[PDB]
Amino acid sequence: VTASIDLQSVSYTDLATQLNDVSDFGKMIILKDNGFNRQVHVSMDKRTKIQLDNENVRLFNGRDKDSTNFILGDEFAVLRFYRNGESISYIAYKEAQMMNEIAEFYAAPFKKTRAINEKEAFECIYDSKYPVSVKINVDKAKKILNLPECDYINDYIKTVPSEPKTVYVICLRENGSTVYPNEVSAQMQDAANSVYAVHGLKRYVNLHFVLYTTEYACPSGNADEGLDGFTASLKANPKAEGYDDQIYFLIRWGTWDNNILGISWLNSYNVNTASDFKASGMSTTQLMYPGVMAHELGHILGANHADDPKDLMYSKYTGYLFHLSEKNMDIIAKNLGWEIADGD
Amino acid sequence: PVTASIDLQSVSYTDLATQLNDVSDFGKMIILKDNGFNRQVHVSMDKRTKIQLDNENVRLFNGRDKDSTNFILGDEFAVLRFYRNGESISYIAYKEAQMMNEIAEFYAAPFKKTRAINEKEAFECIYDSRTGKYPVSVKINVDKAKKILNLPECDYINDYIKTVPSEPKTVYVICLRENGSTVYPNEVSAQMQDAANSVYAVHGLKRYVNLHFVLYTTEYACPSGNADEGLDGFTASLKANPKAEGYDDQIYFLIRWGTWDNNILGISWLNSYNVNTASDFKASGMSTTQLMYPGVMAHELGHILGANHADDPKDLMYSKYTGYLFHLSEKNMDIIAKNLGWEIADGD
Ligand SMILES: COc1cc(=O)n(C)c2c(OC[C@@H](O)C(C)(C)O)cccc12
Ligand SMILES: COc1cc(=O)n(C)c2c(OC[C@@H](O)C(C)(C)O)cccc12
Ligand code: PRO
Ligand code: PRO
Ligand SMILES: [Cl-]
Ligand SMILES: [Cl-]
Ligand SMILES: [Cl-]
Ligand SMILES: [Zn+2]
Ligand SMILES: [Zn+2]
Repeated sequence: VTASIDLQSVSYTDLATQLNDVSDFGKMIILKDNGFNRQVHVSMDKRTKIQLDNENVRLFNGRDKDSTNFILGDEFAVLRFYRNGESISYIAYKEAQMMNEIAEFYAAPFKKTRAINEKEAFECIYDSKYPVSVKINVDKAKKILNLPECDYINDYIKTVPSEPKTVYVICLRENGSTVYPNEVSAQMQDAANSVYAVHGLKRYVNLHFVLYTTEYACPSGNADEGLDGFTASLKANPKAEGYDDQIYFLIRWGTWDNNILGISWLNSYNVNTASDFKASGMSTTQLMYPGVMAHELGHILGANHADDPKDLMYSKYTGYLFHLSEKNMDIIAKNLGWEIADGD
Repeated sequence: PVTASIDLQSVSYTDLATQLNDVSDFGKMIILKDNGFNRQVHVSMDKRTKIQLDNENVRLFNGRDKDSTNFILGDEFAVLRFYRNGESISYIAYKEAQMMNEIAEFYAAPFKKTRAINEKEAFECIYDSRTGKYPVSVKINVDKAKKILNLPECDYINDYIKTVPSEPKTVYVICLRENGSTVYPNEVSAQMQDAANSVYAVHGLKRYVNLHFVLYTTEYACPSGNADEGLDGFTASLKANPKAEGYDDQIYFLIRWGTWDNNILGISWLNSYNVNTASDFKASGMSTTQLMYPGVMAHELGHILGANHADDPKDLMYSKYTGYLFHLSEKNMDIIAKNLGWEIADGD
């Protein structure tokens, strides 16, 4: 009997038991949903490392055709897959108090209004009572909640190895900000996978995300002023001494003035010349805006805004998570040590 | 390029986690330093063994054979254990201040009655270099600690009851915290690591098996202090447990902190696990997990895999408890490896 996950009752223990059994060779897992099943071949993601306040977070992938990824920490697990182009997440926290808190947090925006189609956008999942997970379709949720259109308008400021190079992405929880591990990890996973999908870049780089708290807080709602202050705080921080050549993000749950989702120094990271904390940006981590860190990481690696409305780098926020621009893909890969003669 | 280092005069959980979390597929050089001590170790992730303790993921790390160094890393704790001049030294660091304080008090308590003059070489609370008030880790030299403490002689006398693949076979080692028992994650994981490494060191057995340890609580408690009666009841509790249905072919340990009557450290069903015939929860045993008796789970796992008591006093399978963690008996090594699918023609 093939291993399975029942999406009508999926808990943290269910996801952890299955994902912890994934060996080097991968594992078939059936996702079961109202009598319809999806067989996914799950593998450990060996390219990316993540710590959130030193808590280890592991990533898992399906095959490209499976359009499925997982996240696993000691405290939470995530299953994220697509249906009719929409992003559906199952988020399960291990501790009952935290699972109850998370369920209330995600349910609260929907309680203000009373949608007739609320369950397809948001649903508390119970064991076959307190919730064991939540199901959120962020595309459907954004249509019900009628959120202000947060975009990427002026979200940037201008200024073959045998072993991939490790590049740390040092994320710093802004002073006074509260972020949720499932949300931060999802941004990190989408950011890393947007890079590996380009020109076989896992041969050149392995991204290592870490999360700490910083004393820095943006002095205003302005993203440009905030990024200026953030990069200045890194240069003056004794804790960052010796790491001026890594990538940095100031993260928060919310957004900046003019519904700016994030901002970064354009074309500020190159594997040979990285220095002076230039490769820095800021990003929201809220669930309803997947791919913001990926978009900002794209700018740091040199990607400009793209003309295809399905591109991660489109000037408007779309929810698409991959680079489609060949010009951007070449710029990003060249900044990470790739050359055309190396192929994909 | 400055080699990474661990300062054993101030080593904390954060120190060990940041170093071990930086270990890639290719390994990492780390210098262990202390007053009058240095060791350059090439650290690698242990990809053979998986561990969850109540679903908390625990990762193992190895040095080269000549480094005599291993590490354990969980979200809540980290361990560095190395051998120096024939003695086993562990640095145990818990992330949370409350738990680190509790752990430091727990390890210090046996020494507070026997106030030895040479206490620091056996046990020491380690503090941070800039502040320290509360300990960031504890150093325990088990061999020196056993000479200071008047511990009763705990042994293995009658601790056994006589009842190449391309991908290694996964074998779960399902450990169950006995009802009413309190165990510490650094202690349980050290027993698991030593047990797994005693198997892989024999006939290149990582080609045949990858051990996956899990820890849960059981409602079972031994009805008395008798290890034989305890093991009988434990194997019976597995056969009657609905949670274990479908897993009768895995390996099981009932674990506790303490020992059984007659200072018995553990017990197991001899020659009860074979990769082709494993069934009926036969591959089961019991093991202490206390820090001062490293290798008990390894010794009991040896018996489950068919190893008999060996005559070399340096063998893991010697009938007396020694603290040695490897099989030396060629007869035992062949029995264990054959029970895991190995054949002489396969080589090492
Ligand atoms: C507020 O900034 C930081 C806060 C903080 O706590 N730390 C530790 C920082 C930091 O350390 C990462 C470092 O240990 C590596 C990359 C080796 O894993 C580097 C840069 C910044 C910080
Ligand atoms: C008290 O015994 C048990 C308690 C308990 O909670 N569980 C889950 C047990 C169990 O499951 C292991 C299982 O999830 C696998 C091997 C897939 O990882 C097997 C055998 C026993 C137990
Ligand atoms: O995953 C589990 O088993 C529990 C159920 C609710 C909260 N977490
Ligand atoms: O459903 C849709 O159209 C959007 C586009 C990308 C993510 N989902
Ligand atoms: Cl929300
Ligand atoms: Cl800071
Ligand atoms: Cl039970
Ligand atoms: Zn942009
Ligand atoms: Zn024995």
